[PDB]
Amino acid sequence: FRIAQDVVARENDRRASALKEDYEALGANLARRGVDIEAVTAKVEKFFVAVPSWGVGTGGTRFARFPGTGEPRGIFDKLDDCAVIQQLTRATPNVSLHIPWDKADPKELKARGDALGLGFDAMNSNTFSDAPGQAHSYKYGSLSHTNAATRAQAVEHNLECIEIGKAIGSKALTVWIGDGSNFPGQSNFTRAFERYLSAMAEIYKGLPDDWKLFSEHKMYEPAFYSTVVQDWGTNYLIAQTLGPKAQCLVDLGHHAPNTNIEMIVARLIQFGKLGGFHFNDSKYGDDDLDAGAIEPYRLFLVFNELVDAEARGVKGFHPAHMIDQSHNVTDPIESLINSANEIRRAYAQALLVDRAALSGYQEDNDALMATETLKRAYRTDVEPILAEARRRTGGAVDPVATYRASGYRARVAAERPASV
Amino acid sequence: FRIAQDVVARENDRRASALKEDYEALGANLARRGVDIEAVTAKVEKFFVAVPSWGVGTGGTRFARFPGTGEPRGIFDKLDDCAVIQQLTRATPNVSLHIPWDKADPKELKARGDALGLGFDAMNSNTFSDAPGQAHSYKYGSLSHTNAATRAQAVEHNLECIEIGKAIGSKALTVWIGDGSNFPGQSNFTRAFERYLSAMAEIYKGLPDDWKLFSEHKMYEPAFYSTVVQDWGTNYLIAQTLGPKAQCLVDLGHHAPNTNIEMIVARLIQFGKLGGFHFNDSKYGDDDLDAGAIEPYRLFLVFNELVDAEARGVKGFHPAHMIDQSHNVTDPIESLINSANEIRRAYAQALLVDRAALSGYQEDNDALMATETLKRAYRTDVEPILAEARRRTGGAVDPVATYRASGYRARVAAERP
Amino acid sequence: FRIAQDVVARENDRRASALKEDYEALGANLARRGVDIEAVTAKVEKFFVAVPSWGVGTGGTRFARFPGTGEPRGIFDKLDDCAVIQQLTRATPNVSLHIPWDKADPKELKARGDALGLGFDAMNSNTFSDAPGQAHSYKYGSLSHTNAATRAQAVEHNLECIEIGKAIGSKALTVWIGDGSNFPGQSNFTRAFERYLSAMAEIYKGLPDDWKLFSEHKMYEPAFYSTVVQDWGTNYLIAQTLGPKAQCLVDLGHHAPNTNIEMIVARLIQFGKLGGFHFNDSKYGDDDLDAGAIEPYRLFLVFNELVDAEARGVKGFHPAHMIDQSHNVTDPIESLINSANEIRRAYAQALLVDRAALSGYQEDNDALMATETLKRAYRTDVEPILAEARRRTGGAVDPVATYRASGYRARVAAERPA
Amino acid sequence: FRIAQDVVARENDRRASALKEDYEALGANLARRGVDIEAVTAKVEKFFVAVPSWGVGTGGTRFARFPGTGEPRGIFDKLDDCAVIQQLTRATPNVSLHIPWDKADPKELKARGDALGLGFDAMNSNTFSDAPGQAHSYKYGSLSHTNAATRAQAVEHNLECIEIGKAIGSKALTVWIGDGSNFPGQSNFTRAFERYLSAMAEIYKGLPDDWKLFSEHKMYEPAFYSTVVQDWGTNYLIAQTLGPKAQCLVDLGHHAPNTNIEMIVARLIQFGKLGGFHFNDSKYGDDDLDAGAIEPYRLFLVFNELVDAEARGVKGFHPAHMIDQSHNVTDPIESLINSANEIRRAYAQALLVDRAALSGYQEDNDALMATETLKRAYRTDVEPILAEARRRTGGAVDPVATYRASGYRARVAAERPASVA
Ligand SMILES: [Co+2]
Ligand SMILES: [Co+2]
Ligand SMILES: [Co+2]
Ligand SMILES: [Co+2]
Ligand SMILES: [Co+2]
Ligand SMILES: [Co+2]
Ligand SMILES: [Co+2]
Ligand SMILES: [Co+2]
Repeated sequence: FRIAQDVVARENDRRASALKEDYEALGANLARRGVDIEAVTAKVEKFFVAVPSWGVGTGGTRFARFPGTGEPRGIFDKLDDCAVIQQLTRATPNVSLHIPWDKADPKELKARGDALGLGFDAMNSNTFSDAPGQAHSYKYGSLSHTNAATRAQAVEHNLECIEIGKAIGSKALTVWIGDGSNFPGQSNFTRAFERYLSAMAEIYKGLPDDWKLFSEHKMYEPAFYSTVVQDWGTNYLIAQTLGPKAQCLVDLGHHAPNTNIEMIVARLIQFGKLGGFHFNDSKYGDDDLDAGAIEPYRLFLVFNELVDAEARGVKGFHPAHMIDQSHNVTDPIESLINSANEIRRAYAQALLVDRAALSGYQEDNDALMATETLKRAYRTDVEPILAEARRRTGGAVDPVATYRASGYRARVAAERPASV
Repeated sequence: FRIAQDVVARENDRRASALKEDYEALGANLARRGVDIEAVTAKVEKFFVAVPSWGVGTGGTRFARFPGTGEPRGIFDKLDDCAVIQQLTRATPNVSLHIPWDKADPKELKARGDALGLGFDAMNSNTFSDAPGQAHSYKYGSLSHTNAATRAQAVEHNLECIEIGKAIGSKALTVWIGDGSNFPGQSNFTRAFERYLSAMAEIYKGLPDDWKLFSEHKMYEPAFYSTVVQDWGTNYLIAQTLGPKAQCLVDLGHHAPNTNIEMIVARLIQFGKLGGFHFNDSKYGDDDLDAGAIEPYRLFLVFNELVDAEARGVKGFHPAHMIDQSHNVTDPIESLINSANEIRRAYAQALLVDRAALSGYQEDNDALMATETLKRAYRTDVEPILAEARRRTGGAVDPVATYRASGYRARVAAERP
Repeated sequence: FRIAQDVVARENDRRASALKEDYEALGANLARRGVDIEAVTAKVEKFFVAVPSWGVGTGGTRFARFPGTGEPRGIFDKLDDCAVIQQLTRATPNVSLHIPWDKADPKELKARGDALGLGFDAMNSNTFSDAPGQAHSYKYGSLSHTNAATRAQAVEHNLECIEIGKAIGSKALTVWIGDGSNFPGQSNFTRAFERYLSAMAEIYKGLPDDWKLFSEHKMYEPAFYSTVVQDWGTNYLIAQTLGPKAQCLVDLGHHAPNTNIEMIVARLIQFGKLGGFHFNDSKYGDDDLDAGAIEPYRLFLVFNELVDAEARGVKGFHPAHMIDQSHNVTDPIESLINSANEIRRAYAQALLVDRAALSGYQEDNDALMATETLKRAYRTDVEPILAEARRRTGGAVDPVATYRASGYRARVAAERPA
Repeated sequence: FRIAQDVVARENDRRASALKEDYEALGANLARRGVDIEAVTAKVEKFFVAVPSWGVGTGGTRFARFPGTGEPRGIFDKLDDCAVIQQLTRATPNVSLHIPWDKADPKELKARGDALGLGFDAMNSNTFSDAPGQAHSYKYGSLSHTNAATRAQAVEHNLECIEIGKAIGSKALTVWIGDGSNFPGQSNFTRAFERYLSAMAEIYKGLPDDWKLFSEHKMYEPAFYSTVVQDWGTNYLIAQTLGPKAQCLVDLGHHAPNTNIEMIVARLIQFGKLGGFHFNDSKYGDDDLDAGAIEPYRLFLVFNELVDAEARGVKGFHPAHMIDQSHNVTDPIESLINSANEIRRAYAQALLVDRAALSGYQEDNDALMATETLKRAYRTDVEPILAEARRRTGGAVDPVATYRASGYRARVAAERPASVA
């Protein structure tokens, strides 16, 4: 146990009385509304989101990186930190690895995961940066590079990711690349996309029968003029071209200003190409901030579309959700904990929406009551539900407060030497 | 009473039991947080926001307008409908008039106002459209038009708005114009602004000493290349140049994409030039949608700055808040009702912020706990306080439900073409 | 001759000398560049773009409309005005009609266009506004409205547009609706889209073998929260679903801030769904400003994709281009004239691009020389070519000057109601 | 000379003929327009823009940095590369230094500059990153940090930049900081700004009589929720508050999407607070791309405002312009060369605007002709002027071509060790 059980128990006991009061009060309010609080809690305690191994370390910008104390040394230190997030929130049982950053003997990775009670989610390839001893640079691209040798090298790396994933229990490969141009004319849009499609087709060949290949669109950065996989439209063309095993990943902060993101989610679902959603928040661009910290209502609206899919009876809809954030000014462990909480928060709220009433207001074009129907769900403070779900599953009523009480950061700070 | 008191009473009793349960539960939860729910309710029942006379009728776009039934025929019908908003929400006791749309015997206006239990907020001039018999067109601008005669006409119009305002009890004049250009080179940025400043100086000269002159910035529309009063920066220069009685109005949907609007509010407050906030919500441009319907957190963050100004003890801070929305696909009255409700919702939540805790987390640079401190307030469902505040002041526990149960829309539908 | 031939001739001879100088100098410069100026001029004079019948009237905003003098009373006055643009620029041979605004006797329309030297392009349906006596309001939608009867009414209207078009020579129907929602929850995104697809399928069935059905995306307005056909992504799904005769229209001002519009053009072409491009310019949203008045380089880059498509030999690629603008502060005829010119300006510069050189820098990943290769074409002032092309084809060397010299505005102003 | 004179001479001669043809053709067309080409060229050859010392090294993003060959290490390597840009374009005689990156003995800096034919422009402080051994971290801010000792350290560092600048001929300190917040509530907007203003007042006290203090606004990055000096409105408030010696810097890519930047430029000039403009181009955010590579017309429109002010010499108008870009996928030297060219290009075209005619169309509200008046100047291919200006001043007719013909990049690559072969 990364966090002492007695600490968790002690902090839970200290907040038990208030939780009892808030939960029962909420339960009665929900009951008056025709909702069984126990049914919501039961689903909430089963909602999981993958944590990125690269998120437990402090992030930075091109201007600077301000590391905190006890930064994880390698993938093993990262898994140990991810274990804390899962133990306290019980909402992140799976970790998403990034190759070559997390490269290590698959058997050891698996053994560490099992010992910590962590599983492994989608593998993530890396052809947006150069590794040492690399025959060809990705400066001008990878899978869509003009040079065939460079594209084949990118393909082999991705195939390697699949091999590592197969050995640790992963069932998917996420592909996000920086491929694009910074100047008009630098790239022939169409030829670059044709090259990308051919490369991906190669990667697709290496997928096991029960694996998925996820392509992730991004409007810009690292490319500042054009990006090959720039939006969901190109993303759809990709998945539809590759085949049944290919789907699209929607990363919240990867869209143009004012984009109606929840609509994109609904569209991809309608055409069965929503592989998953990558959570984070933003105000300006791909800020990679804590989910829900900037626009909590938008996060709720995305979940409303995810829950409606279930309500409409969409078949075989098992999206792979993951958090993809960069924590530049907070303890990474604490930010991921509260971000996972916000994600469960919005999910619980989407579960509260009176779909019956909603359908009636949509049918009658009663816009005001339709929006108020969503608001009645969203305005509901579901924290007691999230808290109780944690208590029941061995987690903490107040994750961050328990984390701080355990003095975990100080402990790892003393165990881990800062880089020189 | 636009709405029968017996209907109000009925629709309140029907929900009183549930409200009592919710209010008490919240009272206990707030007590555990060291907050007296009674103190919050007392503040909420006193929070008012002006309603735009022109928002009570159905709005439309350049593509089309789809009026509903019982549309107001003029200012008097508009006041009648505004009276419904005030009676049920008790959060909009003052109406903001727009001239010449609402031109009418000032004495008559005041009469109906008093009768309906309404007052008049800031006056709104209109030099972004031409009126009947108007000598010069405002097609190429008004207060900053290249033609002197046009500018003088614009100035005179604003002065007339002041005269009408003084007669009905208004204490401020709001000036928003579309002045700008649609092509590069069309206007000379600096000269157009110089002309605007001089005209506003004339208007300012005709201001009573207990009056204020509000200028309102907008990034674009109707001008699609440049706008004289395009942002708060230009707006500040305007207020600073004109004088102590001149301040800046901040309309939520009037800023560039991703603008940090709450920061703009803070800046203006710090330099004492925040005349008021024009509430509404948006996703794309100046959508003029129901407040909080798109980004309720942003609305709360704006109120966080408003409430912090008080906690910081800022003096003389008494901003003139007003709703400025267009209701294209809903009953204007219901939208205004829920919007005014949302504005009080954000205010109440802001009142819940533990300032001491927040202050400590900011000084120590504990970003996570600092943001969590705001969320603890924001995540609180203050609806019970809003409903109770209304109930205690003669309003409806559920305004829209009561509005619909009264059949008011059907009634005016019969009385109007 | 809507504009006296003596004026045109006079205004041309008055500038003919300077033009020969500029044209001969440019011809020399291009020659030093291995470019035959005559080849460029021959292509330019053949480039056309449809003009919107509703474009010759003064537009406005939700705040106000300031009409000028001599405002057209209807389609016939509009056609008389469109004839002016075509006579002087020789770049707008066809006019795009909008129903019910231009509803009239097909024979009348055709006879007039033939007499004015104008043809008829894509038809435009209108279910984003209510007409007198209309049985069902489009307030909450049309082709995607929740009410079956309302959708049927919208479908019937579109089919009626096809009938009108068949009688006047049109070969395409363009569908742009305001369908969407202003509030979260008001609409169920998927169900609305399904309804839309089903209605469009009914319209598709009524298409002649040689007709095309164009769907046009728009991020927002009149809908301020969500729009059924919000972007090219949804638009592609529509075109692919409907069939071979269904394609996508890209209107420049209809995208999110900072969107790379030229890429959307390349993507739709790659998959054979680029029905056409609707020209205009913008800085904030769907401003509908004169083409190239805000970002002429972007206009150029859009044409770079169009020209590259031809150069690569893309099969069956014949976009249905049209101008879609709102003129709120200028004489509508003059803006359309210069907009059409701005379009040909960008087209001509795109033609000057050394494709082999660009291709080489692209393969070598020489980003600097690649962008410079485009700039060498873009920086070139091709005004002489545009001017010469107009002169040789019966147009005006300086269109707007000739237009103002003819005193046409004052004329129609005296013949039309205030 | 970084580049051999014989190479410059040879490459100029190779293009001399075509240039004469185009220049004469343009001078003729301009003559017919009532414009004397010589009057333009004369001003163009005198238009300079400072080059950032950090601009000659390959840039990167948070995801990666892909260095090219012969990367300059240290300020001396950088000045050597900046010297190339000046020799070939003659538009970048001064270099802007960044402390602590370019920290070195002033006497040696001055000497190396004089030797290369380079002068020194505005000094640039750095409190948006941490230096080794630094007492206080700038993680949560610098000049506006809640910790007093941290602000003091920030202030002392800026004062140190002023001292270095005084020793090498600089007359200004440019201050761009990352100070802001990533989460609502993290910072108290007003208090942070009050702390910032108080700290800047201290720096202001250390300014010589003939020095200027430039503050630079940026909408976001590194801060992703709020930034203390977020826009020109806040920036104006800073300058006005600080005093006559404080002005504002406008960096093209530091504004919200669709912002009308040329208007901001006009407003600052009107109120005498436009300290300078930092050139680069962008499409999505602060992309720091090559000037004019994305929106050349916007660049011209900014210069239309500058040229107008320049003609009618306005009180307080003496801009300290500088290029501030990141070259992630091109030879930094080549990009800076073509960027400086674009800057002069817009300047030249703005110089061709018929102000009398423009003023007329503006007074009559003839929007169509007003915009066309601007376009007639913008559409003019002024390359002949730019190239003739360079040729007359010891530069190269085609700068990049000459740079490539010289083999300079290959030359420095053999002199400077890369990280790997
Ligand atoms: Co992601
Ligand atoms: Co990202
Ligand atoms: Co307003
Ligand atoms: Co507005
Ligand atoms: Co449009
Ligand atoms: Co269009
Ligand atoms: Co800068
Ligand atoms: Co920057």
